[PDB]
Amino acid sequence: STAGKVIKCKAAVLWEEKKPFSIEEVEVAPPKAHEVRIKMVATGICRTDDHVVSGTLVTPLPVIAGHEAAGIVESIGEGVTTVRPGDKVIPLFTPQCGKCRVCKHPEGNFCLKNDLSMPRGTMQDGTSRFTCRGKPIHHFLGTSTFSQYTVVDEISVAKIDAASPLEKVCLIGCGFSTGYGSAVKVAKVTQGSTCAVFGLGGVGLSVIMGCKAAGAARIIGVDINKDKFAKAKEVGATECVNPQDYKKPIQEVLTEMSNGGVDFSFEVIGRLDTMVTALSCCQEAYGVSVIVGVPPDSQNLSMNPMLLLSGRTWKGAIFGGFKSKDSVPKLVADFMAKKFALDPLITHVLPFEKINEGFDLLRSGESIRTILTF
Amino acid sequence: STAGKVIKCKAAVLWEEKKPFSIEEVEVAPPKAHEVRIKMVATGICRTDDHVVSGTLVTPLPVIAGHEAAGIVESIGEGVTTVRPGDKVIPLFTPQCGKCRVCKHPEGNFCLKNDLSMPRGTMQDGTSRFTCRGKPIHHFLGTSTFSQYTVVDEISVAKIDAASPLEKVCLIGCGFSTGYGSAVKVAKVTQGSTCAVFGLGGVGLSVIMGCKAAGAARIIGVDINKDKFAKAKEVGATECVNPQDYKKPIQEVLTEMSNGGVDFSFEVIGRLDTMVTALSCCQEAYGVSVIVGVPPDSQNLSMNPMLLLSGRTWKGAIFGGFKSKDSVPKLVADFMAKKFALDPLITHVLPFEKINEGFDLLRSGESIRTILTF
Ligand SMILES: NC(=O)c1ccc[n+]([C@@H]2O[C@H](COP(=O)([O-])OP(=O)([O-])OC[C@H]3O[C@@H](n4cnc5c(N)[nH+]cnc54)[C@H](O)[C@@H]3O)[C@@H](O)[C@H]2O)c1
Ligand SMILES: NC(=O)c1ccc[n+]([C@@H]2O[C@H](COP(=O)([O-])OP(=O)([O-])OC[C@H]3O[C@@H](n4cnc5c(N)[nH+]cnc54)[C@H](O)[C@@H]3O)[C@@H](O)[C@H]2O)c1
Ligand SMILES: [Zn+2]
Ligand SMILES: [Zn+2]
Ligand SMILES: [Zn+2]
Ligand SMILES: [Zn+2]
Repeated sequence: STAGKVIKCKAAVLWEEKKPFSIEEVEVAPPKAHEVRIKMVATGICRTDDHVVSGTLVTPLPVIAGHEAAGIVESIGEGVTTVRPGDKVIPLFTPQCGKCRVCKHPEGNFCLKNDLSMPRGTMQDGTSRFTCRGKPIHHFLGTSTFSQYTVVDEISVAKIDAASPLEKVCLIGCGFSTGYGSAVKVAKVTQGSTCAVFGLGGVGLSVIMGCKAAGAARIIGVDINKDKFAKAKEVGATECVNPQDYKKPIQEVLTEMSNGGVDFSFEVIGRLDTMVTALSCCQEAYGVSVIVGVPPDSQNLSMNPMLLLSGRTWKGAIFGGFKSKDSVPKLVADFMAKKFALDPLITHVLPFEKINEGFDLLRSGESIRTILTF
Repeated sequence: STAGKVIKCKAAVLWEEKKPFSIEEVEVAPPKAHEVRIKMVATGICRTDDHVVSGTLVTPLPVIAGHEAAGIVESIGEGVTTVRPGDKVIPLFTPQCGKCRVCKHPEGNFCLKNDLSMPRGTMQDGTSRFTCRGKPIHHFLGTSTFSQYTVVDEISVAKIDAASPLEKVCLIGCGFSTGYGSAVKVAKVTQGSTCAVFGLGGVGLSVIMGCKAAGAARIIGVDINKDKFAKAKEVGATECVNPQDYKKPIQEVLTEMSNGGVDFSFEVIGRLDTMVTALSCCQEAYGVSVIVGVPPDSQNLSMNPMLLLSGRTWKGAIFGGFKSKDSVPKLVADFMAKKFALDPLITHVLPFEKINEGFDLLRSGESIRTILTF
């Protein structure tokens, strides 16, 4: 009975940077051609959502953020062929249009239809499906999952297993897949290798999971918050180091510990300095460093290109290098077959109405992932 | 006989930066254990040798430079097993000790015994075999080929085909192998791809050769000296562009030409700005950029890490990624079997006594490789 009609529902609207979200009524338009309207079931709080609040990641405001989620299709627009009403789905913050040069490339995943490189905060057609207080509200990464209902382009949604536990598999929509893929797909961690992981939040823990799945012999976790170390060891870290404990720069410490540099390093924080440190700590001739963290808007790092000339490889990726629509359903199926665990990432559960408390938990350092239930 | 005796011979000594080489008599000590004394036959002038002169590459002075060469073994020290008097050899400016973690790694070539990272200007034992006017003279990269005779460590020499033309295959000691391997081994250029090569000197031409051998469909040469374009097209460039001809930055031009960025780019100059440009012009999701040029001493570049986060790979390499002692004899065998050409790189052939004139031809833009013959 809601098909083709505007839905009034609650969402978490961000009117201004550095302010709490406002939980209030919004109007959600019905889906246009090749659009899908989704009743959200669960959404995670990723640090990237906090970057919108802090102005680390610039996107137009006011906005409905959220990009790590799962829900159930309420209705489909004309021409949709890949999902149906009642299907469980994960919104894809990295689309997979299937048609652009990146989607056609065997190793590309950062589809040209993304809204991350130069955010406009719209649907693919350049418009918004959201109104609040009579004012248009921006989308975020084509997903806008901090709402009881959202509308996404068909290229930004994947159908998943009907028996999936949505309160767990929402993490496949960002943090798990990103970290795990950064290890297994992007870095291609090898059996017996030594890895260093900078940042032990939900994404860095997922990197550790992937490095352990790939057979690394040593996985060194690096965080300035020693409270993060116990869970990092639970999921595979062999040792953890806090840069604040040492007189020398941590790249020197890690080089010493690894008898000349690590095989694979990962920056999973979002700081320019730790991007350079993570590069430096990998072995100069054959090391690989992967940037995963989101940098502060418009800022440049400084580095000595001799770090690369000796043989290092430096790369980054979005969403763990996974082609999103192909990969998300497979990841869910693998989760259902117990090929990896998600519970270690989930430290807190809250109702959606307590979103601000969920952000407080992230900012205090206490949580990994809080899962919000609608 | 000269074996076991000091040899007095002619060499080109660099007494201070930014001055001509001094062509004069030096004394060359006999080889100690695990050392090899070589009568030089031909040596190329590589831009890296000019970097010593210009202070772009810091190494202890006074020095006998030269690292791209070929000669004939005059004598061997105790314990040498890999070459014998009379053998044709190429000195290896990147050693292959066979024992270090890099040598044992399948993809590493920048052996830890190298003298490039932290140049000492000596033999492996920390001493010099050269004196001039009563003063000790430094080695360069364990090779020092601007001399009628040199002494190298065994790990810094490879035996090559006895029928090799040394006046050509000396280029396998640096510029050919570096450029060719940077394409075929480090970048792993693919069939049908689009490449951009920044800098069309001897090394950049060799990159083009490798890109063509790997089956690239398009190879765009980039140089500010349009006189370099004809030879670049002869060896495989499909297009050449001069940044000075355009109102827009050349990364934008190249991105437009390639309908969204190139598959592979190469920086083969040694400038910070062109390293960043070359990275930027590769496709943001799956492009690869390789730094080959030697940067100016102690200078850092500035870049936006979103260039990497989207999916680019940035790497550099010494000597085309080739394990030097394994690879050099095979490259020479391949040359003998007509698998690649060296003549396109050779624009001038001068007696050794004309070393300064050879450097002037490089600096003026007029040469690719000058081969000096002893
Ligand atoms: N590339 C992608 O597709 C992608 C996906 C998801 C998240 N991200 C980014 O990845 C980063 C991590 O996200 P998350 O795991 O949700 O965040 P998080 O939970 O905030 O974890 C970051 C961790 O970094 C630690 N940290 C902060 N500063 C330092 C320091 N100087 N040295 C060492 N550790 C430090 C911090 O204590 C925390 O445990 C953020 O920048 C996200 O925006 C990127
Ligand atoms: N990585 C290695 O193992 C390795 C080996 C050999 C050479 N090198 C370095 O590679 C670089 C090239 O050596 P080479 O081919 O002998 O030098 P080269 O013959 O001087 O060629 C350099 C080319 O760059 C061109 N150039 C200069 N400035 C610009 C600019 N702003 N934009 C575009 N083109 C420009 C110039 O006109 C010339 O044709 C040097 O920095 C060497 O030191 C590195
Ligand atoms: Zn696409
Ligand atoms: Zn995220
Ligand atoms: Zn070695
Ligand atoms: Zn050279």
